[PDB]
Amino acid sequence: DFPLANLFFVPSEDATAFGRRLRAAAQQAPIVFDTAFGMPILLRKSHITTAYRDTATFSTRMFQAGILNGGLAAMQGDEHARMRRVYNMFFLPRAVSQYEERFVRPISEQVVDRLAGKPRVDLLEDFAMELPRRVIGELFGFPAEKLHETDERVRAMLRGLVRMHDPAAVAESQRAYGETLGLITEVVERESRDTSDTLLGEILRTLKAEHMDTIEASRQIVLSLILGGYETTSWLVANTIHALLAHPDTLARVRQDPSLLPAAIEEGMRWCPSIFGVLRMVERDVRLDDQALSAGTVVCLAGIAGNYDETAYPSPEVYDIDRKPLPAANVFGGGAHFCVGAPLARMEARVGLQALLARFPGLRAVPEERPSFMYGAKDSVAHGPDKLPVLLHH
Ligand code: HEM
Ligand SMILES: CC(=O)[C@H]1CC[C@H]2[C@@H]3CCC4=CC(=O)CC[C@]4(C)[C@H]3CC[C@]12C
Repeated sequence: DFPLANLFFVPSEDATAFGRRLRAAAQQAPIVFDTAFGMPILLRKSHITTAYRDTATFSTRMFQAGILNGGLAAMQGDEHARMRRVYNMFFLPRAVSQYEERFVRPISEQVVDRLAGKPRVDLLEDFAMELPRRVIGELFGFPAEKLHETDERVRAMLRGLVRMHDPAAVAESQRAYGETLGLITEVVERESRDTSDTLLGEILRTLKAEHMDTIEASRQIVLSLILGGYETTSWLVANTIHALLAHPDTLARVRQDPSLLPAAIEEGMRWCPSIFGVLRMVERDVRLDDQALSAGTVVCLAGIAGNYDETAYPSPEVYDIDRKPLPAANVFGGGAHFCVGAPLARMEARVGLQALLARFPGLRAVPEERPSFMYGAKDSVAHGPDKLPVLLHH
């Protein structure tokens, strides 16, 4: 029914190639069948907006088939709303700013410290991944190093959530989750005791108060903070750094005026998104204009296909932090499932980049070796760089 295409697993040293490829496809067809994901990809903005809104027709029930079953993302309707309110409490604005003061800022300074005394580093492994890892460590009360040991299992878990029709990816996802459950069980057990003094402890306490603290619910809260809070957040920071490093005049301006960091992050999400969109399951035969989707089909909403719509964002290939209005983020999903941790991720990007920019006025990309970009970078489910080598000193 749909044209076939390979939208995602395509390397380039041009960070805009991904955004431009999706926009190009959207001009050819509203829906394409991706040969690597093995599912229809919705590219048309009105179709995506409809899909996000009509949750009875476009559900997240595909997540009942894999490792997210039992967690928030797999829930629908009232069960979802009820668990969502619980999660919501911990990402309210005041809670976020409490995290910023009490640990994101000190951790950021510590991470930057470890970069001192070296002439060159890779800001991907040594910053973008380090900072979110240590934040989750703080929320768990467990050493960041412990999470670092899970990197490969974490990425294996995520790959199967996207390519959920691929038996090898799904099996490795399930197996990786099994190989991480000892860890997850240890963390849950510790912070579920009355002696817990961690944010995770407070969350488990809240689930307990609502009589929702089943083994699976508690494990899924930890799983989401790892998959989202650590791995997925890393790529947002990485892409924001690449955008600044690639545009040294904008980087200098941001260093001179760190109040611009929110605009740098948002434009970065338009210009170099780390995620394409979301998955939904079609619950009933539906037609979207001339396109028909059959009940039971799993689809991807590629909300980022509009990031490079020139009629919406002129000169879309230009990383312009001064755009008015600032682009609406498409990397957090939509509808009732819109990412609940996004406020934490956005704050970490700002607070970490501030600490970095202030400490190294000489910060610049190593002008030799260029980052290579693709969806699937480093075996992730992100579009991001393979490395971000910089020079820190003049
Ligand atoms: C740059 C960082 C992040 C990005 C781009 C991101 C992206 C996403 C996306 C695309 C979804 C699917 C939404 C949908 O189906 O509409 C999602 C959901 C979710 N994420 Fe985030 N994530 C990030 C960080 C985080 C963090 C830090 C946490 C935990 C603190 C988190 C926890 C969750 C949860 C629990 C869901 C399920 C929400 C629901 O179904 O209602 N994520 N995220
Ligand atoms: C529910 C949950 O833990 C969240 C936190 C991290 C999220 C994911 C983050 C990565 C992401 C990229 C996509 O394109 C599909 C949705 C996914 C695969 C998200 C699904 C749900 C996740 C796994």
